[PDB]
Amino acid sequence: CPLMVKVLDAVRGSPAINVAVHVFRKAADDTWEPFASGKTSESGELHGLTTEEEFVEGIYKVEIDTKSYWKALGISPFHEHAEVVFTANDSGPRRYTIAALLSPYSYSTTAVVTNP
Amino acid sequence: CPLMVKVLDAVRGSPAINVAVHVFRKAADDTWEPFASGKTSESGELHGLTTEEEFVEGIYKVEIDTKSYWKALGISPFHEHAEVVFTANDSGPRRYTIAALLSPYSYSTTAVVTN
Amino acid sequence: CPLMVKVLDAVRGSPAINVAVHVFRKAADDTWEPFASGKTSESGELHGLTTEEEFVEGIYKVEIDTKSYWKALGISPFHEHAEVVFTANDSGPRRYTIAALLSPYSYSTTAVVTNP
Amino acid sequence: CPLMVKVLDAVRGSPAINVAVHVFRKAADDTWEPFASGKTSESGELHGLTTEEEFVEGIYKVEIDTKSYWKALGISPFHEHAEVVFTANDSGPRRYTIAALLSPYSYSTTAVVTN
Ligand SMILES: O=c1cc(-c2ccc(O)cc2)oc2cc(O)cc(O)c12
Ligand SMILES: O=c1cc(-c2ccc(O)cc2)oc2cc(O)cc(O)c12
Repeated sequence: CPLMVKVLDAVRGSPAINVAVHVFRKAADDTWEPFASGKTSESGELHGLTTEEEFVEGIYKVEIDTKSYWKALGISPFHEHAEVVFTANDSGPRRYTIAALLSPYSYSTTAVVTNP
Repeated sequence: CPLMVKVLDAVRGSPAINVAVHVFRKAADDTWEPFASGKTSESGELHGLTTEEEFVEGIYKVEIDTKSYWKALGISPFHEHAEVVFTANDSGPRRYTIAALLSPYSYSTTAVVTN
Repeated sequence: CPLMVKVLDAVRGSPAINVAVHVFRKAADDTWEPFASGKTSESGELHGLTTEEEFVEGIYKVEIDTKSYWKALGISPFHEHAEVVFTANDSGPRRYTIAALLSPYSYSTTAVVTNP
Repeated sequence: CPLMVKVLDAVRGSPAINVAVHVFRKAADDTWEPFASGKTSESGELHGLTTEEEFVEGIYKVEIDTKSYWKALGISPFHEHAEVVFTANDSGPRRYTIAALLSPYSYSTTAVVTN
């Protein structure tokens, strides 16, 4: 699959499990349209969001619901969510891994982009 | 200075200078409305965005134009920008520093909330 | 395997390939003794460093040769290496993933620690 | 101030205060020898470690006692410490800030090298 999301908890040193993830694609009229969504699994990974056919060129937004994650663990975090916005498939189809590393007052995001 | 933004460059090991920063506040119709903006100085810092009277509780977005920065350096970037979204709450501490550390395919952001 | 190392390049958005990794274990006399070593593969991962039998409790050091990596890419980086030092297996055997995310003047390291 | 260390806490969103920091210089027999040390202030900063005359080219280690910090907060940490090792070179810029951002199972360190 062309798009995968992986989330890690920097406080517990574990995958961040059951984290909600919403993906949007920028429409011709410049609005964000719902593209796909899901929950991270026991391994902190979210697979199967889309397909090579559906994941065309465009600007995508991946919004990770970090706030609900921390609140379920009893922590009141700083951020409302982590939001990753990028142009995809601009030089042909690629595989994208979006990784986020979460702490209550900080997060980091990296993309690993490989060929098919 | 209730809100300061600081940007660092992980490739060159330097302040990220002349980086455009826009700040928005969530309006009651769920739309982002522009609030403040500027460009980081030679020290990679952006001071004077707002004041204590203006910076009321609310949900705020800080959008950092990382793509233009990397473009000025001739390095292909992954992200369109870095967007930091948070609720400002009064009972907590009085000053917010939003720090971001930039790489072409990665960024990290941290809030340092004091006083 | 109980210990795995994963290295990512934050400039190219790719796994960091052929990165040298040296693992040491603190001896009774407080010196660092050579424990294991290897190179990251095409996926930026290094598997097979040790075994459940050999990976006993102790203080371990994982030294990642980031400087040779950047220099081979034409970059003169800040750090000599990235060095991760931790107590392992103190409450029984665990699986450790040591991940490092590399930029020329910055790096981050995280541990994902799971049960067998 | 040729060398400054700054430490931030990613769990609390605050300067990491009272954190012990030791600095070593590689000696010709490959051994680390103590050079300077201190504890971070209320702003999470450690100033005055060395001087321009003393801080000659060499290989240096900055060891940050992150484990004691997390222990004082009652949070189980993964690392024994954070160890930042670098070559100081004169032709480059004149001032080094070693910044570290701490979480219990993760840290990041960046060098900001200016003037
Ligand atoms: O030099 C600084 C570095 C950082 C920083 C920014 C991002 C990181 O991942 C780690 C540290 O934050 C800061 C926050 C401040 O309020 C002031 C700083 O100098 C810094
Ligand atoms: O792609 C990955 C990226 C990371 C990672 C490493 C460092 C960061 O600051 C953020 C994410 O950890 C990982 C850990 C794994 O076990 C597997 C991964 O693919 C990743």
